[PDB]
Parts: sequence; structure tokens; C-alpha cells
Amino acid sequence: SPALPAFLLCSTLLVIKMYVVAIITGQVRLRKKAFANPEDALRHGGPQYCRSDPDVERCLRAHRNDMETIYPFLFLGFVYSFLGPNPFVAWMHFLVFLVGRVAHTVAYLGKLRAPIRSVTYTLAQLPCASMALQILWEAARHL
Amino acid sequence: SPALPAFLLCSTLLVIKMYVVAIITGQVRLRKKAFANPEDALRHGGPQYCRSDPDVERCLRAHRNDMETIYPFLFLGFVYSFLGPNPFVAWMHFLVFLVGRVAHTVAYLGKLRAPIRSVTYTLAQLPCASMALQILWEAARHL
Amino acid sequence: SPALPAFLLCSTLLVIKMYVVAIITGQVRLRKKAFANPEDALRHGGPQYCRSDPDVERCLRAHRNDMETIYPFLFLGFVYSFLGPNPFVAWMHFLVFLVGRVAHTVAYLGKLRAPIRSVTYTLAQLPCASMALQILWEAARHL
Ligand SMILES: O=C(O)[C@@H](c1ccc(OCc2ccc3ccccc3n2)cc1)C1CCCC1
Ligand SMILES: O=C(O)[C@@H](c1ccc(OCc2ccc3ccccc3n2)cc1)C1CCCC1
Ligand SMILES: O=C(O)[C@@H](c1ccc(OCc2ccc3ccccc3n2)cc1)C1CCCC1
Ligand SMILES: CCCCCCCCO[C@@H]1O[C@H](CO)[C@@H](O)[C@H](O)[C@H]1O
Ligand SMILES: CCCCCCCCO[C@@H]1O[C@H](CO)[C@@H](O)[C@H](O)[C@H]1O
Ligand SMILES: CCCCCCCCO[C@@H]1O[C@H](CO)[C@@H](O)[C@H](O)[C@H]1O
Repeated sequence: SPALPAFLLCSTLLVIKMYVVAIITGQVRLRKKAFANPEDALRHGGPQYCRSDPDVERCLRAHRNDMETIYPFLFLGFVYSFLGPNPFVAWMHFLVFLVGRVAHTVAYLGKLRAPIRSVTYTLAQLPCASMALQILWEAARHL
Repeated sequence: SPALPAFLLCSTLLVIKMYVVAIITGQVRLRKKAFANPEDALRHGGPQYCRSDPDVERCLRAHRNDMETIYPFLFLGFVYSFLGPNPFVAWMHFLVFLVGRVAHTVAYLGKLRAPIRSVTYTLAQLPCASMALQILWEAARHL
Repeated sequence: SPALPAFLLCSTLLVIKMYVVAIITGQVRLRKKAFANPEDALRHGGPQYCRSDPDVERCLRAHRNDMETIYPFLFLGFVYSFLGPNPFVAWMHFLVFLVGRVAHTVAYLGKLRAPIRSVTYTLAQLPCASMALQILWEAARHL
């Protein structure tokens, strides 16, 4: 598929981007001394450190939003790649998603003013919606 | 694959169904004035609106359950499609999952009496379990 | 693909492992009488049972970590299988992930001392990182 290399590049970068969030989460837990498990807290200073922290919670929300958005893209974009779309159009779909999602993480973890984060979220969803509809038509017509 | 069009139809509809939940979540946050981020709250009335809401939490639980169930289906159903199953049997697997999952969201967000939601959850898991076992046998025998 | 049977075996076992966590979660909710929904609580003893429980929360954290790690593997490992890697090397990637993830669930739900869980988490991520980089190179060179 001509679109597949671009899809695999963008998707893998987004998986790596999620791994970055996972690592940041751990770093914040250690720095802020905020653990979700007693066994963790007892290792890292005592039971008083089994507690919630706003920065940790923020990291978790960013990671969750990633899972809600990037995982569908992994599916939709893979299938879309094999439908034989216009190369440039396909690239635009993938680039809008990649840029939008990277911007989303920056806006979330960087605590940027509203509605920057929400805009990046919505924007990145648009190529996903587009791919979804295209797959729907292709699937339905092949029934 | 003869089963693949039906799989792609059901899967894409389920992705769209998850997007519907994502949009509803936002609508409920705005209507109930309940935001998870201070930057959101300050935009939408003040810091007192950085708060939890039962309806918002319900939306999040529905979306989470979707991610726990639909994402495995996206994987299992794709692989299963290429194993050359009986067309009608394959359709039944996909339809049970689709109907069960749509019913699940309705039961969750509609606050239907127990155990309606839990039944739909369990029911929809059954075709997934079936596909999983079939893939296990095929994979193992090809080792 | 020569690596594909091993990938499909390990992946399906991990999906089943996640289903086990889902079932355990339900069992713990019923045993500890801790429900997230009023409709559930009213069915199972009264409104006082709409409450949080540490064991339930632990189950949810284990399931969430699974979704953060196993879902990327489902994607990365599938693509990696088609890149024509060394059979034994591919097997090692998949086995390290499988063993690491099973150990992770045991360490989490079994409340094993730190840093056993965190080590298993980190260890299992290493083959994923490896596959991600390999896909990046292949994708980039095919642009
Ligand atoms: O939740 C936990 O178990 C801990 C924890 C432990 C390890 C973490 O990143 C590993 C990781 C994540 C992603 C990777 C991607 C590629 C390669 C290695 C990777 N490695 C994060 C949190 C925290 C709580 C106690 C101490 C920190
Ligand atoms: O969490 C947030 O960032 C906000 C928010 C912002 C946007 C939302 O839906 C976008 C969306 C979702 C799914 C889509 C699927 C297809 C096409 C467009 C799509 N667009 C939801 C919540 C809420 C908090 C502050 C205001 C609401
Ligand atoms: O959250 C809920 O809806 C309930 C609930 C209900 C059912 C559950 O496992 C089903 C399941 C899960 C995974 C499967 C995998 C294969 C085959 C059947 C499978 N079946 C768990 C929790 C709990 C709250 C009220 C009572 C328990
Ligand atoms: C893909 C991973 C991107 C990580 C984005 C990290 C954004 C760091 O941005 C930082 O955010 C802080 C608030 O959290 C601010 O105090 C700093 O001014 C800002 O530099
Ligand atoms: C795929 C998306 C399906 C959305 C299902 C929304 C269900 C709306 O159902 C509504 O639920 C309310 C309680 O929340 C009740 O007050 C109403 O009687 C009922 O109509
Ligand atoms: C793939 C699913 C694996 C489930 C792992 C369950 C681990 C059970 O392990 C149990 O944990 C208890 C604490 O929770 C301890 O009291 C027990 O000593 C221990 O046997």
C-alpha cells in the first residue's frame, strides 16, 4: 500500500509519544512523592505518600485521552491505508492527527490556557472521523 | 476474506459509537459545569467548577468499559476474519458483539436497572471469548 | 510470516489474561460489596454499597496498566511480524513481553513488595521499544 509507510511512521511515533507520557507519570510520582499503592509508598518514604497529586492526575488524564484517541487511529489508519486513498490526502490525514496529538500532550502537561487543549483534541479527531466514514462505505458496499 | 466486510462494518460503527460517548462526556461537563482541569473551570465560570459530577463519572466509566472490550474485539475480529470461518457464524459473532455493546451504552448512560448493563457486558464478551479460543488453536497448530 | 503464529499465540493469551482481570474485578466488587453505580448497589444490598474499595481500585489499576501496555503490543507485534525478523529473536521479544505481563498482574493483584511490579512493567516495555524502533526504521526508509 502506498499510504502504509506514512501510516506506520506516524503511528509508531504516537506509540512512542504515549511511552513518554508513561515515563513522565513515573517521574512525577517520584518527584511529588505521590503513589497509588501502599507497597510503593513504603518503599519511597512511608505510608503518608500513598496519596493523590494534581500533577499525577493530570498525567493520567493525558494518557487516558491518548488511549481513547490514538488506539482508534491505529485501527482506522491501518484499514484506510489498504483502501487505496490519494497519497497526499492520506498523508494529510496522518499528519493532522500526529501534529494534533503531539500538541494535545504539550497543551495538557504544559497546562496551557483553554481552549487550546480541547481544540487540538477536536482537530485531531477530524481525520479519524473522515477515515471511519470512508471505511464504513467500503465495508458496506462489499457486504 | 469473506467475513472481513462484516467485521469492518461492525468495528467502525463501534468506533463511531465510542466517539458518541466522547462527545456526550463533553456535553455533560458543560451542562453540569464539572471540569477536571482548573484551566477548563476558569474558562467556564470559575474555580468552583473544577469538581467531580456523578453523570460525568458515569460517562467516563462507560467509555472505559468500551476501551476494555471493543479494543480487544478490533484485534480478535480482524484476525478471526482471516481464519476462513463460516460466513453466517462470523456474522453472528460480530452482530452479537455490536448489538450487545450498543445496548451496554444505552443501559449505562440511561441508568437502566441492574442487571441489564452487566448482562449486555457478559453477553458481548461471549463472541470475543469464542474468537480468542479459535485464534489460540490456529496459532498453536502453526507453531 | 514465520513469526506470526508465535505473535498470535502470545497476544491472544494476553487478551485472555485481561479478561481474567475483568472477571476478578467483578468478583471483588461482589465479595467486598463495593459498586460504582447506585443501580448496582441497590441490587446488591442497598445504597451504602455504592462506595470505593482499595482492592477494587487495585484491580482497576492493573487493568488500566494492561490497556496502556498490551494494546500497543498488539499493534507493534503484528507489524513487526511482517518485517521478516529472525525467528528466535522474534520469539524472545514476544516471550519476554508475555512473561513480564503475566508477572505484572501477579505482582499487582498479589500485592508483592516494591519494586517487583515496577520491574516487570519496565522489563516488558523493552521488547515493545525494540519493535517500535525497528518499525520506525522500516517505515521511514519506505517513504
Ligand atoms: O507505576 C509504576 O509502576 C512506577 C513506574 C515504573 C516505570 C515507569 O516507566 C517504565 C517504562 C515506561 C515506558 C517505557 C517505554 C519504553 C521502554 C521502557 C519503558 N519503561 C513508570 C512508572 C511508578 C510508581 C513507583 C515508581 C514510579
Ligand atoms: O475534555 C475536553 O477537552 C473537553 C471536550 C472537548 C471536545 C470533546 O469532543 C471532541 C470530539 C470528540 C470526538 C469526535 C469524533 C469525531 C469528530 C469530532 C470529535 N470531536 C469532548 C470533550 C471538555 C472539557 C472542557 C469542555 C468540554
Ligand atoms: O461492572 C459490572 O458490570 C459487573 C461485572 C459483570 C461482569 C463481569 O465479567 C463479565 C465477563 C468479563 C470478561 C469475560 C471474558 C470472556 C467471557 C465472558 C466474560 N464475562 C465483570 C463485572 C460488576 C458490578 C456488578 C456486579 C459485578
Ligand atoms: C510528548 C511529551 C511532551 C511533554 C510536554 C511537557 C510540557 C512542559 O512545559 C512546561 O509545563 C509546566 C507546567 O506543567 C510549566 O511550568 C512550564 O512553563 C512549561 O515549560
Ligand atoms: C450510543 C449512545 C447511546 C446514548 C444513550 C443515552 C440514553 C438516554 O436515555 C435517557 O437516560 C436518562 C438518564 O441518564 C433518563 O432520564 C431518560 O429517561 C432516558 O431517556
Ligand atoms: C492472571 C491473573 C493472576 C491473578 C494473580 C492473583 C494473585 C493471588 O495472590 C494472593 O494475593 C493475596 C493479596 O491480594 C495474598 O493475600 C495471597 O497470599 C496471595 O496468594
